[PDB]
Amino acid sequence: NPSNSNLQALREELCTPGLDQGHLFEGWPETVDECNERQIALLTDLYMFSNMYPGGVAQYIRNGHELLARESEEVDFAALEMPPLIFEAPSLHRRTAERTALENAGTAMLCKTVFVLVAGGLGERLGYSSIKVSLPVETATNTTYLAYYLRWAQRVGGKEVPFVIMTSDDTHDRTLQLLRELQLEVPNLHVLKQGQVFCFADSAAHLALDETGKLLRKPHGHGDVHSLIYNATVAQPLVNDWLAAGYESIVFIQDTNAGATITIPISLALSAEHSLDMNFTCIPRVPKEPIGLLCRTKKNSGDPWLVANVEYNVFAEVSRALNKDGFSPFPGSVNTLVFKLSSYVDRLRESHGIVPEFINPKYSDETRRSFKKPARIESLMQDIALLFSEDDYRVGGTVFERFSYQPVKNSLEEAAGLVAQGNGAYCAATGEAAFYELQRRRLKAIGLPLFYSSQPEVTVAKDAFGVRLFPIIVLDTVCASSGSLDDLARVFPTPEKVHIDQHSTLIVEGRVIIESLELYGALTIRGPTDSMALPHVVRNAVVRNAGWSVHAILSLCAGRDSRLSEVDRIRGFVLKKTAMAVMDC
Ligand SMILES: O=c1ccn([C@@H]2O[C@H](COP(=O)(O)OP(=O)(O)OP(=O)(O)O)[C@@H](O)[C@H]2O)c(=O)[nH]1
Repeated sequence: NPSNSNLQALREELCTPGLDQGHLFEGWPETVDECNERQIALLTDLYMFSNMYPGGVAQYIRNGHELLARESEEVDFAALEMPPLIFEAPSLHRRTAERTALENAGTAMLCKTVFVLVAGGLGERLGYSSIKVSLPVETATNTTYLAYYLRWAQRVGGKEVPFVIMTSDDTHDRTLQLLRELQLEVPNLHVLKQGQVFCFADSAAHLALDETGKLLRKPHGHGDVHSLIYNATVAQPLVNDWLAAGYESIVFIQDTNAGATITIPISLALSAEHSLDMNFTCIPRVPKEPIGLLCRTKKNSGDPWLVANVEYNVFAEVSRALNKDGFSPFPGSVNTLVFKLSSYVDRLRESHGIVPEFINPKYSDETRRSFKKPARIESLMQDIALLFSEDDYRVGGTVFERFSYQPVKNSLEEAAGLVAQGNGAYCAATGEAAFYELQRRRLKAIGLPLFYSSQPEVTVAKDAFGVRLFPIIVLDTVCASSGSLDDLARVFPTPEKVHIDQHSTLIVEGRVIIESLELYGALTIRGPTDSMALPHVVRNAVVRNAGWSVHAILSLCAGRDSRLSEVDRIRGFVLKKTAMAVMDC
């Protein structure tokens, strides 16, 4: 593509004061012609960066200088306080008139919602070699996070629901593989792959090389999602297609928080009720939490207030210097972002989806100033809130119960350490446990008589903590529709005649109505896969069998003829699916 002369001009340019990338061409011949294919390739790699980053590599270096100087300084705001527009959501396990109104209002709005899934990470930090959306939400059905989100979206928004997945070099191919393998048919899905950015070996922003001598690359952060969307087409801009088709909201979700399918309808309803352009999904936060705080900020004493997320580390540092006259006052943002689409698009078009950047290098020492590993510039998807002036827009937050926040983000060992400090585990074990409990709390809210012990049923991480799983009740999207309390009530029309023992397992797939049941064991009930077909009705059912059990993965663990996978090891237990009754037709 690019010319021999253009590559020469760029090389020369990069060697000028303020750029100083001479180290990249150490011992090269005078002109491009004389350069070998390998050298020609590196210059090409530098050159093509322009169609990936605003201003290309030259501006990247300049930005690096600015940010590196900036981050060497002390972060501080001239003003910081509670956001004006904070709204408390009613409990998810109480079927009050208010909860009902918000759920049904939000559910209608789901019909005009665009969904965006941010999925550019592996679960390595968890102990998981594959993509995080391939993690199961729970091992009873093994439904992946990916299918979980996609089927819900297609349920509430129909088959042609507009859906974006942002991937990366790490997750992209595998994401496409998973889509194919699960036979997911999503006509209006757009998979947008973020590009990695160059790295700085040092504080002078000298570009880093890898082991082969090629330019080193690292992720630019989830902030890329806005740029990717701004540049996506269907020759018509993606966002224009959405707008013209009548879509009115857009929501952004993380890769392993199943709670989003519960919070979203509520947030949508509240966004409409309080005319919110941007609505941060929040929870009350404990000061000892790697979660950001939603704050009304003012960077300089002359600026306007901005409503935006303030990262935990920053808020810590910020506080000690400028104190001016059991959770944090400010809400904790879980990064489920809800927008009025028209407002989002306006800001998008104005900024080209570019959001403020930062750099956060890891040093070898406090004093030696040397990097431990090459740094790169990053961006956060939530920082788009900075483009929404308080004069033109209403940016606020909705506060939910902490229980509705169920990320799978820590390894078993990390969770052990965390639990000891009295903090949340947020590992695969507690994620799975929380999902089962969530179903139970929702079901009880409509009158299902679920009596079960709160005692843990298995201990993980060398006996560090326990979780319980049973009773296990999982209804698919054809059965439970949107998951609203009203939708659940359709499955259980006369709840008081349904008696699910605390040790039982109930799996429901398809169009099923359960009127009366006594279950002591494991049961799967299957109905029509078509949401519009006549339902399989269960009445006067009695099922007794050995059902399922759970036990910890033993420390002894090693050995051939083994069936333990990473999925098992990252949660520290295994379901034994001993027996299972099936009711079809
Ligand atoms: O460059 C990135 C970084 C993060 N993310 C998205 O970050 C959410 C939170 O990302 P975090 O930054 O909070 O965690 P992480 O990336 O270290 O690990 P993952 O979450 O990727 O597993 C997930 O949606 C993650 O895929 C991206 O999509 N791209």
